[PDB]
Amino acid sequence: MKWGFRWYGAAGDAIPLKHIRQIPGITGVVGTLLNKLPGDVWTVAEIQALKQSVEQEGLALLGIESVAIHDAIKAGTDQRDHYIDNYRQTLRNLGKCGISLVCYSFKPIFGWAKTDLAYENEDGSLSLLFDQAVVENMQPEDMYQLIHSWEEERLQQFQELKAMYAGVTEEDLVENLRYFLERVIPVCEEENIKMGIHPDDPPWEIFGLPRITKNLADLKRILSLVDSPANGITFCTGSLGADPTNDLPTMIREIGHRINFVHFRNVKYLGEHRFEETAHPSVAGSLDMAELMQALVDVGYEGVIRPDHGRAIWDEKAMPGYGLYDRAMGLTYIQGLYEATKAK
Amino acid sequence: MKWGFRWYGAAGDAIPLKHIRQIPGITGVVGTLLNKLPGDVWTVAEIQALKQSVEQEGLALLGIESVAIHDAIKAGTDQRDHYIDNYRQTLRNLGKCGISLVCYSFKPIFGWAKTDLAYENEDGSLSLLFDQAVVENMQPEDMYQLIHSWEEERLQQFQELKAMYAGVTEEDLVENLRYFLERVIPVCEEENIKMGIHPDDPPWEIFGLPRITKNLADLKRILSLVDSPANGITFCTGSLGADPTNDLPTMIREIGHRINFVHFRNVKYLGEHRFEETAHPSVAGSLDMAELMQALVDVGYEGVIRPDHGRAIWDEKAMPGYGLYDRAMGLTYIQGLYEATKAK
Repeated sequence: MKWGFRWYGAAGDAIPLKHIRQIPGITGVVGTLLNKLPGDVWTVAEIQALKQSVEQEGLALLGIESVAIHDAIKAGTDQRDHYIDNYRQTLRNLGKCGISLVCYSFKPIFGWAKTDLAYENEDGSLSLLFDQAVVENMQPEDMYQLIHSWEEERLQQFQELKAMYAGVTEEDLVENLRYFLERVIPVCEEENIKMGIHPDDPPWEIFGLPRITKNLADLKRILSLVDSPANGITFCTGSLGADPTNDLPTMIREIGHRINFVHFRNVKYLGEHRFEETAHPSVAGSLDMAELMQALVDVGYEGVIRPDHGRAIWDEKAMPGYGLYDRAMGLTYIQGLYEATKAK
Repeated sequence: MKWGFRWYGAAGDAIPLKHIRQIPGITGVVGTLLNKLPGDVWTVAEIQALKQSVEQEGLALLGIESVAIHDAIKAGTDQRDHYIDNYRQTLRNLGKCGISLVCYSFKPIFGWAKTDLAYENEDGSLSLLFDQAVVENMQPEDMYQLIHSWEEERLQQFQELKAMYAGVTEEDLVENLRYFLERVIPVCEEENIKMGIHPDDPPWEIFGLPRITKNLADLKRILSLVDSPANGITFCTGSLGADPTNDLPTMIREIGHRINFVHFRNVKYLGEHRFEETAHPSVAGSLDMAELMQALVDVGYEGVIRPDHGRAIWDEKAMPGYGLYDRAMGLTYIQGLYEATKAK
């Protein structure tokens, strides 16, 4: 079990690396060149740089996340062939630098959605909240404006993608992910890398925009596109946990053999279709974590795992779910779960 | 299981209470009026004040620690009768304010000993270290000077104590605690309070000075003095852990029914009789925390529990062990072990 911890590298991440390496148990981190944009090619030079700054503080670079999934490959445009080629190229670069894990997501226009991104709790901490009620009475562009902070120089940025993905049905997207996998997975194996796709949060349709990975249904389907251990899935218990109809345990046991990454974060049901992020321990939220930790051992999972967004606590300037405190605190609780559970 | 956390109240403790209450899982804290000196009487006014400042931040006052164990009661002087009376008096005050737990220690001259109180680790964190080799080549007074930071005044101060306990032996000291225990235990049962004697650290003799509360053999002798639940023993797995001869888990199963308080701390051996403090998780120490938590469940211990000393991390100014960080990082770890353990 490689205890990981997301890090934005020596840039923007106000979290020094000499501090993360002081977390008890950490085995490494999961980085991502925030410079490059969707579609760019990651040069061995940049990858080597990142990996180095990490190993300097005696931390291993467990895998890179935020990857370049250009809208072309997703929508199904024609330029996708050039981007799927620039993607397989970086894939060769990552393998050349030893990287073996890549996390990615096939989401349409919104990489993430949240109505209230500063919800205060009883303990006086801030959290990200998503209320379906608010998503209804709000225009699709407003969400864009929100997750990208009057910005008119970005208005067309959204109005274009909308007109682009317009017409792309659910099954169409699955097919575009097929084309993508069929041309990136093969090289993954050559370079010896496992790709892990990030589920949708929330795990349900919003703004009539079709999303595939949101339940054991699609998950199973994702694995079918290309039957290969390289075509795996990261497990963000939180993201999927947001939908109470999603039996997290069974799932892990159902498709655990294909989990290459895992975001062990807890969520709280502050209402019907509305919910929030909270502390890792079960008492804090609505997800029985112990049970979840038991299900991972069952599938014999021993890969990289990292706590996900938590809360903005202890008077930190950082936006909730991006600071060191609650995340690091979360990283020790799960090891406590693991240890004991594994002690059987 | 009441998840506790030591707090020095709104004084000296640079750790705001609104921050501790943000630790996931905390159910309360364990305070102590740092104002009063050995032998003083705690007035309901002061106790009520403390309890209040705690409940203000929605935290419960699980119990008070640092208590007034005047050298008179310990050495066996004559003024002990007046102090054992001022002690039973505060005991009445604590009961009047709802307090039900009191931690105390029957140590001679040194309340704690450490040779290097700024030991740097690989991860770049500071820790408290105790090397028996250094304790040998150093004068008894030097330790005093050390744990009380060259004053000629302190010299006499120590020189006095030395003469005060000159001639006192283990069994000699056992009676002094007996005496005291026979006049404090009955008051505890009436006020509805439980006590927990603290084990020495290191759990062995230093500078010739006698010490009882060190190994299992004596631990039983403590309970023996006055067979009653109020006569309990605060299990500090860290101290008892320094001596590899102490079968931590076994003694928990033996005198476990009488444990009224527990400090889940971990120690990392670094030589013969030289150890240091480290992160709570087994991977960063030498004690099997998973196994220890287990033993606590077998006995059915669901009382107050708090992580103890940790390390100086993240460039925290606080002295290693007294900070907020590494201590919370553990309070969520031990919770994992428990949840994971009870999970069957």
